[PDB]
Amino acid sequence: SPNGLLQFPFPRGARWHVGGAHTNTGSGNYPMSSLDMSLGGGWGSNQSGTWVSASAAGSFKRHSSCFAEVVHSGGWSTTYYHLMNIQYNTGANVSMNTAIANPANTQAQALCNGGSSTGPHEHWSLKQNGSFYHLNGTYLSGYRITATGSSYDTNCSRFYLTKNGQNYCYGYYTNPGPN
Ligand SMILES: [Cl-]
Ligand SMILES: [Zn+2]
Repeated sequence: SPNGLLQFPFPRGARWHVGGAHTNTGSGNYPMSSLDMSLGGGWGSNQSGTWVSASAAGSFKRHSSCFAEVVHSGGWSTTYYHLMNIQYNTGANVSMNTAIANPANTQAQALCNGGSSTGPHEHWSLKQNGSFYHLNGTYLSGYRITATGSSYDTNCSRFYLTKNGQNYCYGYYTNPGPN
């Protein structure tokens, strides 16, 4: 995703935790399409005010009660997994920063289509032409992503976000919007 196309998939102005890039399944080192993002709280916590947000405007796909996709321009799409309280149905037009769901606050709901999770979060992925895309060299909220390690690697020489020449390791990020 080129610089300016996508914002972080959480509210503009909010400050959420961003983990290391990983493949969709969490094993291997390619394509590292995915990032886990959360605000806080474990299983059972109140996530009803924690709003997973559309990375860009596009067309909504509600795959299940825990899994959504937004189809953007240019063959790009973003996907959002481990959800509850999805706010749109398939075919809806959503905007950049539209609140689309909460992170599922129970494991059974978070894993409604399989997988594993240690706690409430969104598993966000970038796709191009319907295939998982490798995040190295892509942009998110104006940060250039470097991802050259294995899944979930947070070593700050192999996973970091770069903006205005400064590198930033994994951790909490305030969402400025797409730039
Ligand atoms: Cl709708
Ligand atoms: Zn994940």
